Amino acid sequence: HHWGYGKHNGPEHWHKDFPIAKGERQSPVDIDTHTAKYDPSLKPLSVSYDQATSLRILNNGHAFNVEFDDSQDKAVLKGGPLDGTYRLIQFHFHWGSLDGQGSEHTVDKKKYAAELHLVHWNTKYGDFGKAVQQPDGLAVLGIFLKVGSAKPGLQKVVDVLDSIKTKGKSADFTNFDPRGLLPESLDYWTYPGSLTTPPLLECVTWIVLKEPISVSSEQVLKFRKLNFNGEGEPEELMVDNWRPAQPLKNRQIKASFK
Ligand SMILES: Cc1c(C)c2c(c(C)c1O)CC[C@](C)(COc1ccc(C[C@H]3SC(=O)NC3=O)cc1)O2
Ligand SMILES: [Zn+2]
Repeated sequence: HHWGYGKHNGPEHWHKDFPIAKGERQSPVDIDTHTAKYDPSLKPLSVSYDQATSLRILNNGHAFNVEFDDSQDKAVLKGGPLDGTYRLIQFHFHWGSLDGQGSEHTVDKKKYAAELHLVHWNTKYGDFGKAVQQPDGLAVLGIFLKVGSAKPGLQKVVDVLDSIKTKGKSADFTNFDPRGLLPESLDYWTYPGSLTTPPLLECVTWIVLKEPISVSSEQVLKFRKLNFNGEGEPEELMVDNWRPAQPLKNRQIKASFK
């Protein structure tokens, strides 16, 4: 009986195995656009993905992860609210059963169809496992997806999903360029938070882009054909793999823009 997104093991249950679920800096949150503070001291984000080396795509039973070589400074996030250099290790999505839900963060209580997370770790901690134990260990760049025109840079991801339908399946996934998933603007909100899945560690500086990307209905429909289950288990469609908004508590969301 392990955690997941069902009635019996979903987000409302996670606190029993992971009591920090009720902690002081949990993610995601609702971004109240009118109460976010413009912070003119916030620097532009520096996204350096020109040398990114994708390796593999994995269905881990919760989402699919596109994994990168993080053994060198190849794909790094710097600037914005960050001190030092954060190395890209993986990206994944959260999405809904319907276009009207799927994102983890909300904007004035608006849910997007999906949310992309680009996960980076602070190089001063040496390895991802050490970074997650630190309050400034991770930087996650979150990007909303809305349904409209196709995202050409997403199609290579969509097209490999048939090969990783079930939990524990992986496929080679080299030469994928994550710059093709970015919107035009790097305007962002930022706040201190957590992993949005168990173990829910409070180690993340969240950077959520204001501008969504558009994906086609056909692209997100292919996400919804994935399975939570393993091969030869009863089929459970991988949909609604999002944690709902958690209390903001004693935090202030800062905007990079007016
Ligand atoms: C004891 C121990 C723990 C608890 C440990 C790790 C190691 C090496 C450990 O020895 C590393 C990964 C991990 C198992 C958890 O790391 C994760 C990082 C990110 C995620 C994805 C979350 S965060 C996000 O933006 N959205 C997600 O779904 C899940 C797990 O934590
Ligand atoms: Zn995530």
